[PDB]
Amino acid sequence: KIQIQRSGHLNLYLLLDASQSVSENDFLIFKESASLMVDRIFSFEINVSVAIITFASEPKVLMSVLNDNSRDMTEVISSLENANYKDHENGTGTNTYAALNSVYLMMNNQMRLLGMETMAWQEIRHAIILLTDGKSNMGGSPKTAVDHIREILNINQKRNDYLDIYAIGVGKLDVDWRELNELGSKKDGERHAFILQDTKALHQVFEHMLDVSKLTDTICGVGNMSANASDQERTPWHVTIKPTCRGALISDQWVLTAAHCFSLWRVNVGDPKSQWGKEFLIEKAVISPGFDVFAKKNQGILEFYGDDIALLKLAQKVKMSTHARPICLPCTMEANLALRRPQGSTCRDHENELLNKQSVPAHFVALNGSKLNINLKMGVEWTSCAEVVSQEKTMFPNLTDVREVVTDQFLCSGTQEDESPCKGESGGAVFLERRFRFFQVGLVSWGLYNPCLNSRKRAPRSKVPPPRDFHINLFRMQPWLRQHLGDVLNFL
Ligand SMILES: *[C@@H]1O[C@H](CO)[C@@H](O[C@@H]2O[C@H](CO)[C@@H](O)[C@H](O)[C@H]2NC(C)=O)[C@H](O[C@@H]2O[C@H](CO)[C@@H](O)[C@H](O)[C@H]2NC(C)=O)[C@H]1NC(C)=O
Ligand SMILES: *[C@@H]1O[C@H](CO)[C@@H](O[C@@H]2O[C@H](CO)[C@@H](O[C@@H]3O[C@H](CO)[C@@H](O)[C@H](O)[C@H]3NC(C)=O)[C@H](O)[C@H]2NC(C)=O)[C@H](O)[C@H]1NC(C)=O
Ligand SMILES: *[C@@H]1O[C@H](CO)[C@@H](O)[C@H](O)[C@H]1NC(C)=O
Ligand SMILES: *[C@@H]1O[C@H](CO)[C@@H](O)[C@H](O)[C@H]1NC(C)=O
Repeated sequence: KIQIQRSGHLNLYLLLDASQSVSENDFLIFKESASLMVDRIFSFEINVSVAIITFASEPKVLMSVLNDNSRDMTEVISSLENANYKDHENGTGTNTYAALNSVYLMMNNQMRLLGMETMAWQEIRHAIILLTDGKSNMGGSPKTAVDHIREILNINQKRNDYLDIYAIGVGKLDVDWRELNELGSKKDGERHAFILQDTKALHQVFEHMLDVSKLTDTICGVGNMSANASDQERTPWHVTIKPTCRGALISDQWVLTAAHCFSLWRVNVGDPKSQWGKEFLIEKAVISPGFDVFAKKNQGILEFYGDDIALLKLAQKVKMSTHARPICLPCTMEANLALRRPQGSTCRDHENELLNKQSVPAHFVALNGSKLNINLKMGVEWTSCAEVVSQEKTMFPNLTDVREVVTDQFLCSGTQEDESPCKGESGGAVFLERRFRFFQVGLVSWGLYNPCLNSRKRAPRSKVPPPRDFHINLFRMQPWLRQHLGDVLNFL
């Protein structure tokens, strides 16, 4: 596997077959796949260098781990996007040996400049990925280059982890499966050779080529994008609150949730040992003191969710893992770096960054742990989304203005095909995904139809009022968030 961890350095070598057996179209699906792996590899904030080599009769180095810019993702993506298939128009053979001996020489060059004795050289782990139909036809057996590489890297039983070779045939084209399989590493328990139909199938496979198990620092908003990973792996900030409500780990001790959900309190966090999770006690609970559901009741608004926000300090720290991680909060320095945004960004800038469109795809997690889909409505579409509460005359018998219930404190979704949260889904993250990282923009507070009242009913199209969903917007809650968390999290 390609290991995602804080110790050491990762050199990733991306080898793109531009031989005569591949069209400029095959070649573009290689570039598209390599691009994705780069963006995914740069999502974890680890020390990584990317080499980019296209190859046919001979190898062409577009980017080298010896160059500083190989640690810079913009330089990498651009070195990659300036790859022309036609640069190999004069030697269209498939010389796999020479492509790998190209990586061998880069490694020899690097060891030379660093010194084979230094930790600079020796802590580097190396992953080669060839994107090819695998039909070598010149240059000799690539095994000669793989063995030179195993030798310079002093790969022994104790150093198996320092080298992975992948051979991946991605797209329409006819693939030699024996060449691929003979290319990739031979490690017990894992595959290094794949035949995949598009870049979407690469996305999923790439998730399982990564080993993130020893990534246990507090990095926020990191998750599993595999359809085959568990629900918790996909959303590890997600916690269960038994006062049922949901919540989100925002740190290694603190959990964000809804006030309306509230010694006997339990919080179930993710745990890699069990789908069952792990139970924690609360040490301290901070409930916004503006929250009071019946505050407008005597005046005809029978439930009011203004300031529906609460924080839980767990009684012990969570150990971070594939199953327990904070989500990123906007307006923190950590969110800033995950978004790759300029350093002096403001909270207004994060809001613009994350919620710029009039309809923003977002998610909340189901009772069963499934990730469900919503579209957050912004600007003039926020008004129309929110308007429908005038249909709801039992809860809101005396509503003069929409804003007496749906204030500026709420996000709005639940229109058209959106899912709608259920009652026990309250307090959980309303989140989104951007550059493979996860940001909490709101928390489930209330709405007009409860689908669960595993199984969700869809409202009848004739039901009044229609489903509609209102989430406490975290960009509206910064004073209170800062007041309780200024020493817990690093606010812009
Ligand atoms: C129906 O809702 C409206 C809108 O909030 C209420 O009237 C508002 O009340 C506030 C004071 O609480 C006042 O400053 C506003 O001018 C007024 N808005 C408008 C546009 O009318 C109603 O509140 C009740 O009605 C009278 C008439 O305003 C108030 O004097 C009174 O405080 C209040 N009634 C009581 C004793 O609760 C509200 N109607 C009902 C039946 O609650
Ligand atoms: C998305 O989730 C996948 C499903 O969990 C992850 O793939 C899992 O990765 C684990 C760590 O690499 C493997 O763990 C085991 O750990 C030991 C280490 O010493 C190995 O030897 C074991 O052989 C290995 N497991 C066993 C007992 O077979 C999991 O096997 C592996 N599972 C699958 C289905 O591939 C992905 O890493 C994850 N992706 C991301 C990006 O987080
Ligand atoms: C291939 O050969 C011709 C003739 O020598 C040359 O003009 C052309 O630019 C070459 N193409 C590449 C990619 O070098
Ligand atoms: C969880 O619920 C979703 C949405 O209702 C559903 O489609 C999914 O299959 C459910 N999962 C299980 C475990 O059946």
